[PDB]
Amino acid sequence: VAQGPNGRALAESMNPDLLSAIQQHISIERYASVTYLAMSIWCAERELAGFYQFFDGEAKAEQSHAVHFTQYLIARSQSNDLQTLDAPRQNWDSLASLMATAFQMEADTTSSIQSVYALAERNSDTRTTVFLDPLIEAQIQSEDQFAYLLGRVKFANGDPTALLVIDNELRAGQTQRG
Amino acid sequence: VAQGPNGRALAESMNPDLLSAIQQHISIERYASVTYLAMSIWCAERELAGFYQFFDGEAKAEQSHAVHFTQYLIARSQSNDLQTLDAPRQNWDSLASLMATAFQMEADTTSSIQSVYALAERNSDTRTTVFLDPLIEAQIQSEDQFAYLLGRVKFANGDPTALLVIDNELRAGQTQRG
Amino acid sequence: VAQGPNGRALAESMNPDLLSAIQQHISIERYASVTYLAMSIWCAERELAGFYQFFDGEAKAEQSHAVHFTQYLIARSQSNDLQTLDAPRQNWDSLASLMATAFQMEADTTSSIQSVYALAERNSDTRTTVFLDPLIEAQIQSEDQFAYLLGRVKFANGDPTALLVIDNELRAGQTQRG
Amino acid sequence: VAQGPNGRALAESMNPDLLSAIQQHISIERYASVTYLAMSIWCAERELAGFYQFFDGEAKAEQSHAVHFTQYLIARSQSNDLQTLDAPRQNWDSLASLMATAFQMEADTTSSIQSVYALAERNSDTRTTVFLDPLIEAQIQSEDQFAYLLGRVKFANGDPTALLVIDNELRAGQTQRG
Ligand SMILES: [Cl-]
Ligand SMILES: [Cl-]
Ligand SMILES: [Cl-]
Ligand SMILES: [Cl-]
Ligand code: NA
Ligand code: NA
Ligand code: NA
Ligand code: NA
Ligand code: NA
Ligand code: NA
Ligand code: NA
Ligand code: NA
Repeated sequence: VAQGPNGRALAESMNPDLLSAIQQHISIERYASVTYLAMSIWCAERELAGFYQFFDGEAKAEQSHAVHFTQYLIARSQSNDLQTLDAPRQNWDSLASLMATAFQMEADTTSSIQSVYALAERNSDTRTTVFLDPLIEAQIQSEDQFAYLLGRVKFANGDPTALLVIDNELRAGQTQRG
Repeated sequence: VAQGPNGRALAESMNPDLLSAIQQHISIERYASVTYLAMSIWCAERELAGFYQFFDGEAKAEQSHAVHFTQYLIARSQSNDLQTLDAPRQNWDSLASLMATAFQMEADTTSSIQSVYALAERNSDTRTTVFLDPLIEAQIQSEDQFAYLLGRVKFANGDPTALLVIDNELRAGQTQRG
Repeated sequence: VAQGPNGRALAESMNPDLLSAIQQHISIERYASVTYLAMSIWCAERELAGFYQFFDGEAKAEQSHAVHFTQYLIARSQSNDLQTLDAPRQNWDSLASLMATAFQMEADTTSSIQSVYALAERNSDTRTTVFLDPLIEAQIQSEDQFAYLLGRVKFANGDPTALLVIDNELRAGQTQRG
Repeated sequence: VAQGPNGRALAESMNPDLLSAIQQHISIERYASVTYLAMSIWCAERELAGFYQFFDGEAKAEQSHAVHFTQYLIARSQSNDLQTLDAPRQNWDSLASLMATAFQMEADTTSSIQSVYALAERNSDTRTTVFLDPLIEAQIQSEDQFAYLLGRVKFANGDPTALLVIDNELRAGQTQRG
């Protein structure tokens, strides 16, 4: 029985390029987390309490997603490498602009997973593609959700009354098409 | 065992300037109470039932805060001096104007507590600073709440539909960012 | 009514040096969070499942403490500034060494709060000292807890059997003197 | 409607090399089952009751996994071919040695699934890759579990006291990092 790079018994070696890609993806999700925190703060500063609560929950969820990846590296007997985290964007001219950045961030998170997925396919790492499959499924749902929230905010067309209605929807947990 | 100015056994004498400041602060909170009553009446006159219910509750709460201070003077064996109460402001041109006065009143209530706090610090009255600490904490929460209500009303920008939505939030007890 | 730097109604202006200190302290707690995450990973890599679970919970708690501070700045109508986050330490020669770093991190977190506290005292910001008081209380409890865990691990003197016993204590939630 | 090799209606023909690989994999899991039975006996002979209970359960689980594969061949209208089963290994010099064989067996079971998976990919048999995906996921979890048990036993470094503690963990069902 061989020992893996993190010292645990090694079921199968992992290509170092794939390992680097997973460590980088963990940073992408940690950065999404602090971005959603920044977005929750921006909404709280404008009394958009429902949007604040929504993004506060998204920040915690994104952090949990990042930790899920750290656990996979542990399970594969690979080293983790927690990286420097850039400061998030913190200023937006409107809720519609913020929601566009949020949608883009979710899509970019999926693109990162897709990049890791293609690398695992090139390396015939079926543990990793299997591990990623449900995370891609979750990303489909999150993209659908964030397209819904962005589209609904854009429909409001900057009207405060409509944005207050949507804010209350979010406070109630009405955050998807259902 | 010495007797305090109100006749009870005296644990520690209080500086007369600090006593005067506490008696004056009791008047500040009694005045906030009747101001919130006046604000509840103004809202009821315009069918803003949720704002009316909110300010009716705030008036009762502010009175309770004033009585809490009268109990502290009793506990310190100091005399109370319930003072003449000015008539409140009763006319506003808009809900946004009323909410600005409400926020100012809360901030001014905190400033009064801060004034008493600094006097107790100068007199090394640690009973009084300890007594005031949780009241300052409550003031932080109330300032955050009234900034939320004022900011949300200003976001409405005088639109009746948005103000009706916010009114219903208040009727439901949705009065903070949460 | 004046508007604060984050745009909300302003109850009382805050000294920019104190604001900078609070923003820096938020970074200190975010850094403690990712450090505890790194520590949980190190323990998981060595099958110390109870220590892994403990530090995983501490990472989430420290993040919550950081967000509590962001909410205070919102309440004071001050801007948040979420900063770049350094990479955590990730390598230790022993559990005793890791636990010493953990204790040091908790003590350093308290020192940061103490620094902010003294600045607020110099600026007579009683809202901020009142806000910090319960956080200092929590820090006392955490220092007592981490001295307990470090002391118990040092008592084990590197014996695997004793460290396995302590690991199981932590898995069961037995993490304090009680 | 065509009839498959086992006589049932045939949804889609299967490549004979892939069929042979699945039949061989069923033997691999049946062999893992009797190996875990042998391991449970070895532990019972040394009064390691928790390890005995653990491996007794693993033997039954591995058999269930093998039968799950026989059901898939039935569903694909393919013939099963239950093969001669070699005698398991039955002697180990230590618990650490046994646990290393156990980890190796789990990793080798995954390698067999990976071999079948690559053959299905080469034959564009998407039913089979979909069928195998959750089994690979389970293998990730089992490899993580057996690395945990092996690593914890190695940490004990042959000390009876530590091995008795771990034995009791296993009796209680504490068999993973959690
Ligand atoms: Cl907008
Ligand atoms: Cl208005
Ligand atoms: Cl140690
Ligand atoms: Cl051994
Ligand atoms: Na990387
Ligand atoms: Na795939
Ligand atoms: Na007076
Ligand atoms: Na004090
Ligand atoms: Na700073
Ligand atoms: Na103080
Ligand atoms: Na075969
Ligand atoms: Na596939």
